[PDB]
Amino acid sequence: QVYNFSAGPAMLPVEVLRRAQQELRDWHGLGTSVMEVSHRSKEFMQVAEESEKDLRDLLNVPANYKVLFCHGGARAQFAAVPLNLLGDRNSADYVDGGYWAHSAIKEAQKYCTPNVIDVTTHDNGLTGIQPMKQWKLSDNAAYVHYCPNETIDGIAIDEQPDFGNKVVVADFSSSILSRPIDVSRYGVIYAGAQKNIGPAGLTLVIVREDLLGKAHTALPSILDYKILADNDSMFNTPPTFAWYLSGLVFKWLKEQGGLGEMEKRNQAKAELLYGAIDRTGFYRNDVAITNRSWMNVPFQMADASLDKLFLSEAEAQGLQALKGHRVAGGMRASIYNAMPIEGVKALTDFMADFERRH
Amino acid sequence: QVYNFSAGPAMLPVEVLRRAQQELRDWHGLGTSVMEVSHRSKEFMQVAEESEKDLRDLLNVPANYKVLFCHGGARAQFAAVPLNLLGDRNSADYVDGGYWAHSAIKEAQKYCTPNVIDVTTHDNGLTGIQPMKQWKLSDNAAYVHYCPNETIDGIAIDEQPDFGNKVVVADFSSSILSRPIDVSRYGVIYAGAQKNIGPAGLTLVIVREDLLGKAHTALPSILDYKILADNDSMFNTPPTFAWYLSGLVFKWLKEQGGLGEMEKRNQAKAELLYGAIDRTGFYRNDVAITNRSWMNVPFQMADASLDKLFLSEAEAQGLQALKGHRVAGGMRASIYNAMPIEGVKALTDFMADFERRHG
Ligand SMILES: *Cc1c(COP(=O)(O)O)cnc(C)c1O
Repeated sequence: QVYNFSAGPAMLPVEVLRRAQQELRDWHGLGTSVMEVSHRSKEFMQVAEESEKDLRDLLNVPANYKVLFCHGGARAQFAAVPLNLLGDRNSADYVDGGYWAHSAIKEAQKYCTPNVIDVTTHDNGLTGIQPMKQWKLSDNAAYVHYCPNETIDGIAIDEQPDFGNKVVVADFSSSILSRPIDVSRYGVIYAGAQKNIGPAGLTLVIVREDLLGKAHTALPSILDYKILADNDSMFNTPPTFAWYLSGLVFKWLKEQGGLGEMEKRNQAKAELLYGAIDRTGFYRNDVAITNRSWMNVPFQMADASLDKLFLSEAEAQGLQALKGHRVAGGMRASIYNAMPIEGVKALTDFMADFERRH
Repeated sequence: QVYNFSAGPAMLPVEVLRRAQQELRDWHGLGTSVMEVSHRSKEFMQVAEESEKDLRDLLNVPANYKVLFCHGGARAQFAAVPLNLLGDRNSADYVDGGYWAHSAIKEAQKYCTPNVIDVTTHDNGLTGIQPMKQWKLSDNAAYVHYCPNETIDGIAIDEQPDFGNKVVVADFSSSILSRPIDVSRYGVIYAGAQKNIGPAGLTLVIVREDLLGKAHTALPSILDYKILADNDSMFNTPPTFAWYLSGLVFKWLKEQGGLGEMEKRNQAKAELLYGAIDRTGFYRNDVAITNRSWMNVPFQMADASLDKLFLSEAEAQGLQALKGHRVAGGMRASIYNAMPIEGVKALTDFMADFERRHG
């Protein structure tokens, strides 16, 4: 039995993949794949509408937000955000609490002079994040940009933002759909599809409508929020298979009880794994408890000379893609929505009996 | 049997789809889909390298061109072309002979003041194109941009360019890999994958290496050819499944005998279908002989009030997605690489039966 702990692209719900396999060649009796049909067919149109509706229901998006499906991954959004949003102004506030937040800053430097606010705390060797209340924001920022779940670091910011009428932008790539969020606190939420949804080549953007209409002329059109909104995300040919699949994944999410039920399953999973790490000195995670990601769980061995053996023996027991980042070394288990608790139990059994042996 | 004449997204080769179906859930024995793994895995990196290599061999790409796999579709290249290539030049030459070449112009207006050369001819009701010899090009232009196959109009420019040290950019979306081309005559070739590869969500860009490094600062990194090239199209997460499938397409092309065999097959398929249109007054095509696309074949009926019955009866026989464009009405058959001659035959047999009835 195989479990795939890959950080992105990532496991898809087993049931979504089964259904997709089933209809790969004959979709809805048409004798063609979903992949070979026009995005303007009645049939694809339905997928496009059902999936927007299903997403609004799951996350409870208000009517004043546009729901866009975009080419280009989240790194496109690192450019598309400043281009759409800078408006008449000359910078925005960028909250820097890890790699991906840093990445966005580095692209922002093409379009502005980003005000880099470092938010990382280091109390007792543990790494955490400053409370929002003390973040040193500008009066003049076009917006405030932050990453609520840092996929490499295993650091989440769980608190909802309650800033002014400041425009908040959040890269939710690696934790979107993991629990409910209060969409109304946000200007833009974006997420590359390939992590906590699963399929690569699609990016989700959710945009408050009043923010449209101020995009810079240099912004290529396929990344213009207004243009996408005016064309129901079909200004050009969309990544249709990816969109159909994300639609399957929204269906599956509703079958499971929605994001209230995802929150419970995901807390249960994280507590299991973090528990297995914390019971013993043999493994270590050095993120502050309050800021621990449920989605991405990095960890190291007291004795790092065992990493390779740990990874090879895990893989032989079917536990795949657990290699950590170069900097930390050690391990990272990403345990997204698709990952059932039995997946995580298999990993922690394995961790236990690896410590027994060595 | 179903045959699917959709213009884009389009039919994939049947054998590619039977293979993908069989490994959808357990690829390579790993117990997982190719959709579910790192783009930085040895397994996916092997896919990436092989695909690039099979492409180079199929088209005979020379050593000094980069092969890039990109997000965004060809509409993204309408911006990515000017931003990558303008340098300190104010304008670029835009050859205009139809819809898709027109669309490139409007996007380029964001970045430059394009020089719009109207290249269409009109003789007898027959639409055609000026030979490249007489194209009124410009000396100060950053490059020349044209579309050798206009998907909606059914108009192709077969002539390979022979301009001097001018940089030629071409939108080969609807005919890349239909036949051999002399890649050395171009600066940039690009193509959305959804047609004559077939899989949507990936775009091909072939760029002469010396053209890299003049990118404007405003260009989003994911669209910067030099960045793509420096990172082998894995600057960000690629459309893994799409790229894989394209790779299957490349292998399939190789098993069929390469682009020289495609040319013969595609020739014979067009000849059959244009044969069915020409031999009777019931169907019509108003594109000059010399400019007739082999890939997209619009055509109308003498009596346009049969259109619905025709489309409807064709569908009942397994012939799908043949509706034309509304300016023209009538029909359009796209008959890309994946489509076998048998497919085109069922359409011409159908066309004959229908004319027999209602003619
Ligand atoms: C992976 C990741 C990105 C980059 O995603 P791409 O789709 O490869 O551009 C950005 N932000 C976060 C939090 C991520 O995990």
